[PDB]
Amino acid sequence: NVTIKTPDDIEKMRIAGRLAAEVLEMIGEHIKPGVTTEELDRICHDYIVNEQKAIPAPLNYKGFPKSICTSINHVVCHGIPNEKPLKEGDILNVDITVIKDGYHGDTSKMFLVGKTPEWADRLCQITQECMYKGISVVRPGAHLGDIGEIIQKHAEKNGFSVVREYCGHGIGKVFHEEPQVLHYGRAGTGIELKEGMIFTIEPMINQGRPETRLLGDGWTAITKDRKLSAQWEHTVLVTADGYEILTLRNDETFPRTS
Amino acid sequence: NVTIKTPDDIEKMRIAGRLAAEVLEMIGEHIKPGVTTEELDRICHDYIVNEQKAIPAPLNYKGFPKSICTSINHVVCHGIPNEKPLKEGDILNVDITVIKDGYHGDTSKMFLVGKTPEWADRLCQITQECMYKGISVVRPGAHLGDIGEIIQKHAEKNGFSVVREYCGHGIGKVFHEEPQVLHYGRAGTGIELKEGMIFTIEPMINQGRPETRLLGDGWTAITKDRKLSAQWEHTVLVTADGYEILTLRNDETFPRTS
Amino acid sequence: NVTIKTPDDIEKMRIAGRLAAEVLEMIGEHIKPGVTTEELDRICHDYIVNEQKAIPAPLNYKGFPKSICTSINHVVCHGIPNEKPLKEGDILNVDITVIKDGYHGDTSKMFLVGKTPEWADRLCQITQECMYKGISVVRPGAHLGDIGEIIQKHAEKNGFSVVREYCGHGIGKVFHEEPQVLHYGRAGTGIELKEGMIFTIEPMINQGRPETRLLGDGWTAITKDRKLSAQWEHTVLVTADGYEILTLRNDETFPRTS
Amino acid sequence: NVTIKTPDDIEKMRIAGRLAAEVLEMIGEHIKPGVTTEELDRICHDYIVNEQKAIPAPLNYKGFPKSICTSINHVVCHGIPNEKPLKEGDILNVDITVIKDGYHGDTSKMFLVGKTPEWADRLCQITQECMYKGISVVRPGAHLGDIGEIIQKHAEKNGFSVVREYCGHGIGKVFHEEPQVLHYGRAGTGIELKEGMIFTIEPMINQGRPETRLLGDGWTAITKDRKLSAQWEHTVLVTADGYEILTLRNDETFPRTS
Ligand SMILES: [Mn+2]
Ligand SMILES: [Mn+2]
Ligand SMILES: [Mn+2]
Ligand SMILES: [Mn+2]
Ligand SMILES: [Mn+2]
Ligand SMILES: [Mn+2]
Ligand SMILES: [Mn+2]
Ligand SMILES: [Mn+2]
Ligand SMILES: [Mn+2]
Ligand SMILES: [Mn+2]
Ligand SMILES: [Mn+2]
Ligand SMILES: [Mn+2]
Ligand SMILES: [Mn+2]
Ligand SMILES: [Mn+2]
Repeated sequence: NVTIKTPDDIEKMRIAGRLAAEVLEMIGEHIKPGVTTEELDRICHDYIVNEQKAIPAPLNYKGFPKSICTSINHVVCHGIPNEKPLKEGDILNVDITVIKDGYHGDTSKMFLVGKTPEWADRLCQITQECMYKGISVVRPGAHLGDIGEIIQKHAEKNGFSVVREYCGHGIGKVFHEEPQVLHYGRAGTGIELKEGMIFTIEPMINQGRPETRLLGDGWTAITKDRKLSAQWEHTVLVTADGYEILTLRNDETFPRTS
Repeated sequence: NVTIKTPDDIEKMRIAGRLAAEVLEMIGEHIKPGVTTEELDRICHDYIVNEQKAIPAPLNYKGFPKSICTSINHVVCHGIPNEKPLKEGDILNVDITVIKDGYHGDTSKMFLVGKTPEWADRLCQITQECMYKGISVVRPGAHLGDIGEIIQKHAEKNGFSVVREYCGHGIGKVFHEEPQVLHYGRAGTGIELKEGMIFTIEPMINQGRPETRLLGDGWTAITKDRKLSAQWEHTVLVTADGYEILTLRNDETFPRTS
Repeated sequence: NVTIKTPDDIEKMRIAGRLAAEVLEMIGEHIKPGVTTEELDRICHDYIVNEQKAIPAPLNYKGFPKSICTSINHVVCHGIPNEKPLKEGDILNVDITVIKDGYHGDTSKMFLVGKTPEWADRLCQITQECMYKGISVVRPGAHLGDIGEIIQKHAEKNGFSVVREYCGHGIGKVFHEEPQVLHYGRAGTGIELKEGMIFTIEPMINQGRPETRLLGDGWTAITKDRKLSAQWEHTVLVTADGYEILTLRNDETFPRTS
Repeated sequence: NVTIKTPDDIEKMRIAGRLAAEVLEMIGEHIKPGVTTEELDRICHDYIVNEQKAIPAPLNYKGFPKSICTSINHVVCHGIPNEKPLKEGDILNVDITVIKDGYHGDTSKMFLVGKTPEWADRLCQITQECMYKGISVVRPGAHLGDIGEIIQKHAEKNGFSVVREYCGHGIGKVFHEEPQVLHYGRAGTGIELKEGMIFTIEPMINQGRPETRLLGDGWTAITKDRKLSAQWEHTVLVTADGYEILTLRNDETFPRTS
């Protein structure tokens, strides 16, 4: 079973989505060479807890030890904030999930630290475009495989591959619910969407091969071939006749709704 | 098979669309109780031929006897201008198509004649929204049934029904061409939209039931239940990033392109 | 693969279906206690061949020796018209298929012969209802298992069983093509329905248990428990919108389309 | 406008009328269950051509492919003789027109094939009575309407209906001339009868509703409700005193003249 949110649920999911988005709008100005990922963690934690009157969902979730994930360069996802400083040339994913009165909002973005290689800007830009294209096919009657196909085409046309062993997910009063949202596949397949469903689209897109590999800490996934990997995430509501992005930021120019 | 207009074709279509739009903006000022529909036909005729240096496409088209269509209240489409005066409380569709140097521009709008009942107003408002929604899903890679579903869902959800046996149409150097644009249907179905296609979105939406009957004159369609019917129409080009409304008027707030 | 009928095909399937419906409307007036099924076969054959200028598809089809099927009481399907007279109390299915210019129309109905017992009437009523419900979910993007599921649940919730080893079928210029249309199963399974597909929905529903067995003659299927079995069949087109019952009789009050 | 026949025309119309009568007197012997309408056709053709030295007027007349019309049961008129055997219980109309030296005689009667139901014998009788009453109001100064009214009043008192789409006709050296003789209407309407006019009275009376439909062959008209229809016809001269029935048979008791 996949849950269908009620209009009061939906109203609380917007509040949580907007706060998650705000963490990312806030954090931007602290992102520069020499800031450590655990300093970023601490800043986002304090903001969420003290200013938004909310809770960071990753903290202690299945043992995860921090409030945010910070994934740099060849790391695909789930990087643990630590004492390493950011370096000129790094690309950085900051993945935020906020819980507000029980409702979750989940989003992430890429940051380019200083002078980055040019393959890297474009990897980040195309990955963001993939997410947006997945979002744009969302409507009642669409199938989950439409999201995957349109993401996969756009990645592969640009010489990149789609990560297969991590995916998006339903979200609500629970952080991870059904369905699993694959970022590759075949249009018209998988389950059919319905108004009131909420789920994330969070493609991870690699510069080389798609395979990944888990590090010692059991969290941090990296690209097997050690090339770069980028991710962007939004929380998406299926509306009556399209989509609403619950986690849209004010820097973004993509439409909040269809 | 569906033509693909060239850059020069498109510019000529842009000119024809603007001209068709200007007929509607011009005629608005002559619409009031007491004026006859044949008088409005005359005024549109002379504006088209003598001022625009264009041709009224409907005139003698498969025997049609006038230069415009004028549909009042329960008449669904293709009403024939005549000696009957417009009455306080009527709703009037004026449907225009202009040929300029061989290129067609097709558009219609509703006019409220003097003081109108609120159920009439609501009909005209929902039909316009249906049309705008239909236009908003237009981009390369959309399908035709996306237009049909969004229109039908919006109408039916608000208590109205969609006319089934009349539809929009490809348009260019010919008045009526492939494809048929159904105002009902299921998204993802039908042909796939490509840049440079041009067709009309022209939903006819009824107050009660969808059924129509053709009167003796072989032209004038009415609602079978004799309840009200409204229509709005625009000529639409698929662009690289979405849509351009070639028949947009000055009095509209809905945007020209994506 | 499943054939998609062109619009011309469809117009010809509409003709064939009206003709098949008309046989059923005609033959109703000859059904009463005392008349043999042979005589009804003869009357149906004559009407089809001499008045409709059409052909009865069952005649000689895989050896079948008559023009219509006549299935009485515990007979589930494919009964052979014979010299036995109908008796008061009987329920009778007449299953017609007409070929008009190569195109097929397939439909059946239950007749109550004279005074029938109440449980026989209830069986016939629930079978018709099941057929209508099966038809009601037909539209583009539906799945074949949706038809099955809704028939099965209505039958079973009302105390009856669904016959499993006979099913509906694609039909057009051939009598029996893909897909197989099972009258039991699960929503969302099976092939997706598309505009232009045509197939029968013809559930056989039993008073008691679902199992059948085939008599010596190679054709006549009966209930294993010798209780009553009913069937109703229509030919159904998938339209842009939903469904169109090509075999609708003017005695029916269920809507021709959705 | 209508022609007046000369005394000499008249004497040649008597000859043709008598010969048409004699075809009907001859053919009764051969009417029994199992004989085909085409054999009756063939027998009539040969008698007319070889024994009467005349011509069967229906042959190749506007494409009609036989020498006589044979209408059975729910066939209203213009049945084409074919391979189908007459069946006991059938009512048959045999309609004859003989051309003798350029002059036409046109008449038909009902036959009962073997044992026949009571309702049917009665339709045939009442229809005969309607014709005779129709004949009985014929004199100079009578109006055509008189003929229609009195046939219609008798039909309707008996629960039967008059066919409106076919009618009697002037007849002479041409098969069909002015006027149209309607078998329904209001007394004192229509043109005024004058001595020397010759026309047919040929009422088709249906057991149920009046409406007809045409079978695919473009000739064979049946009752739309499929109920019985009967017809009888004579060719009638207007005289000094009243009427003369040119096609009276020797088995008939009604007076030849007024
Ligand atoms: Mn996340
Ligand atoms: Mn997530
Ligand atoms: Mn990375
Ligand atoms: Mn109207
Ligand atoms: Mn128009
Ligand atoms: Mn496509
Ligand atoms: Mn148009
Ligand atoms: Mn069948
Ligand atoms: Mn599906
Ligand atoms: Mn069948
Ligand atoms: Mn049975
Ligand atoms: Mn008859
Ligand atoms: Mn005749
Ligand atoms: Mn005649």
